[PDB]
Amino acid sequence: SHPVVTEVIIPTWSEVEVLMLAAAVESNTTHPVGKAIVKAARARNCQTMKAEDGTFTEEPGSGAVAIVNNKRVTVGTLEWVKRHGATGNSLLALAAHSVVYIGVDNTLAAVIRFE
Ligand SMILES: [N+]
Repeated sequence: SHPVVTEVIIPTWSEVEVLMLAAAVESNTTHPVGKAIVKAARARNCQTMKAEDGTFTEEPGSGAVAIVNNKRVTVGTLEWVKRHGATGNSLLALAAHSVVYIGVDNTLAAVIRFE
């Protein structure tokens, strides 16, 4: 019903950094999963990372991407983040079992689980 971030799994970026990078991509989304990332990532005490103007790109049902502080940050299916250059990690998927995957440049950075 109401998606909430429950777990951030990391295989370098911390759990909170992954949330903040993904939220920068997802900042203006109306999609409930993206809004859940944004909510979880709010940090009133931090200099908010922002996507570069005009770089947000999305293919509905597959994922989104933007440049955040000079990094290509992807948020979406495993196929989406691999297509954008991340190398796979079978353990990350197994550790996770909705879910989204996070790529940062050529790195598969994280998986986020929602309940
Ligand atoms: N970061």
